Amino acid sequence: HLSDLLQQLTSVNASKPSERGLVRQEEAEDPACIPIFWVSKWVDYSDKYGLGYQLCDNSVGVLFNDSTRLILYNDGDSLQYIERDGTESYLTVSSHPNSLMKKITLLNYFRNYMSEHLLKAGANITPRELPYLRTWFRTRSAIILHLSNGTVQINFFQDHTKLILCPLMAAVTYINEKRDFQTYRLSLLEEYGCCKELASRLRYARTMVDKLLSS
Repeated sequence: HLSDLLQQLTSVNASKPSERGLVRQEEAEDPACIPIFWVSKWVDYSDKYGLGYQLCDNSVGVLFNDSTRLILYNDGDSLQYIERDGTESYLTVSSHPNSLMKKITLLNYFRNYMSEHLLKAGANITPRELPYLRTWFRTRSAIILHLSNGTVQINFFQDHTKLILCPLMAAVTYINEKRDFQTYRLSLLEEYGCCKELASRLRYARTMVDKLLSS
């Protein structure tokens, strides 16, 4: 899915989408393609444990420093443990192995923090009709998050803009400075252009996706 994403982005960036005689970004807006999942909160505690996050359906997840993941579903009981090599086990809180009690405890600590203390990104948006965090890194400018369903999210720290890239829909959601959420089909930005702000963010995305590919 990453290879596809990189190709979609390269293709948009090659068409010089901000350099058209008239840019019609609004023509590319596609509400069909609004994603199902995105990361609405996150906490990096990789100094000790890992990266905690919440997805827009209120499921919570941790990627542990040992590259394993534990996910609590929005029902508050179902878990999925994903091992370093991707192997999945389905469990519950009411009846878990004791071997996972540490990780479930940690999971509850992230859950309570995120619930007590953080704002839900895209909270006004209805997603369209569960993945885990494959990986993440932070640059000086942003945090990049790569989900197991192929989605890449990027959150830029200074201005608080976010991009959500989905290679399945070949679509991008931009959350701008005023907290407006607009979703675009990549093939139509290729046709009708976009503003320099979005075009700049997409050039950066292209770059971050080639970092994800060499790791």
